[PDB]
Amino acid sequence: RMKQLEDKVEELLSKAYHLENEVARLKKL
Amino acid sequence: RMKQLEDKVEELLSKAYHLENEVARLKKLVGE
Amino acid sequence: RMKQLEDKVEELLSKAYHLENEVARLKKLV
Repeated sequence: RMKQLEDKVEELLSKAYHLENEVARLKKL
Repeated sequence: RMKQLEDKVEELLSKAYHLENEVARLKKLVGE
Repeated sequence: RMKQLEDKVEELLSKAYHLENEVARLKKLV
């Protein structure tokens, strides 16, 4: 469970950074 | 595009909430 | 819509960073 948790948290962070830049690119439009 | 990103942020927020519940549970377990 | 979306994304990133810190603390405890 600890291994899965660390993996899911790191994936969530990378998805959050991706969405933040996608939102910034939309704000440009 | 706007609805796509609104949908994504609600999906990620839900995953974030459930991970916080899991963290809470494991913190309890390792401290008892 | 944009400002509510931005607000949610910031919320999300603050939660992901909080979870990252909590996972590191638990990993040291374990």
